[PDB]
Amino acid sequence: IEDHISFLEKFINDVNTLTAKLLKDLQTEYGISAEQSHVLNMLSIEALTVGQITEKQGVNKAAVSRRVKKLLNAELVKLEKIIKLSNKGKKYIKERKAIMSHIASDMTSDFDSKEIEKVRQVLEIIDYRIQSYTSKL
Amino acid sequence: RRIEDHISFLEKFINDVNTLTAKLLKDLQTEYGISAEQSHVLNMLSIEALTVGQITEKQGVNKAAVSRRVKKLLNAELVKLIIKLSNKGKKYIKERKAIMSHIASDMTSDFDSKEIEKVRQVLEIIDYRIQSYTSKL
Ligand SMILES: CC1(C)S[C@@H]2[C@H](NC(=O)Cc3ccccc3)C(=O)N2[C@H]1C(=O)O
Ligand SMILES: CC1(C)S[C@@H]2[C@H](NC(=O)Cc3ccccc3)C(=O)N2[C@H]1C(=O)O
Ligand SMILES: C[As](C)(=O)[O-]
Repeated sequence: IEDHISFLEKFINDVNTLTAKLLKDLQTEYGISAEQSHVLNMLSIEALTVGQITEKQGVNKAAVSRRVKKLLNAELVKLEKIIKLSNKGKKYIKERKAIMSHIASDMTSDFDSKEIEKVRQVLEIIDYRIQSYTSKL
Repeated sequence: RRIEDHISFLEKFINDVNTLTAKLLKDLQTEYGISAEQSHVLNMLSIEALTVGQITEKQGVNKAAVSRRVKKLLNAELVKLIIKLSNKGKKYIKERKAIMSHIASDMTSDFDSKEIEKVRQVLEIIDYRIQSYTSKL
């Protein structure tokens, strides 16, 4: 009931650890922090204003702008002004998706699609509200 | 790509949760004189008293980093060197649970506890498989 909150934190921590482990080599090849790598994955989902990314990243606006500016200096991201992945940022994300999808489908292979669907619906509602809350104060 | 769609959504969901949390806890962190990342090491330590190496490979980050955050926490007296929490660190974690609890609660008080629980059940196995996978590396 609050232990649900604790569990979600444990789960997130573990996902993050797994990702950090599965993406170790790749992020070195590109010389990118998980911090930087995260924004690309973020932009991989859809384009974004530079002001919009600040809102969907939460921490200091200044921290996020520097990271975006840093991904521009590396030419992994490009302009319109909107911010989108460069052809190079795109190749990185394909390799990232390649790995993540590989293990992800290994881990859910005994799951019937309809079990995952219903679980995904409930999380979407929660993702929705999370975003609305985030939108307000 | 069916699954690949589920990872993207999962990636977006986790980023949204982290963004909310950061916004929700910014003042408490500031009141205790710490940064988000320091507060993170603190929540982990609430899970259990871990040593330096443990917190480094878990979060999956470089050398100086973790140690640096831990030196700052021990100078702020929120930790007790192993590395454990202190009455003041324990107080912070408590204040954080309360905030996260009211918020999680008011964002899920219309759900079926049977609905929340089949969801928790599916995620616990995925956490369990993530965890057993991370052992292999
Ligand atoms: C506003 C920020 C969140 S962003 C600013 C800067 N960010 C960096 O990453 C420092 C840096 C610059 C170039 C290369 C490496 C690191 C730095 O450090 N930063 C933060 C601050 O001082 O409040
Ligand atoms: C790998 C991380 C643990 S670092 C990023 C940020 N870190 C934090 O410490 C935020 C935080 C605030 C309060 C309690 C826990 C974590 C946060 O949230 N984080 C995870 C991420 O998605 O990268
Ligand atoms: C101009 As480009 C880095 O999107 O091929």
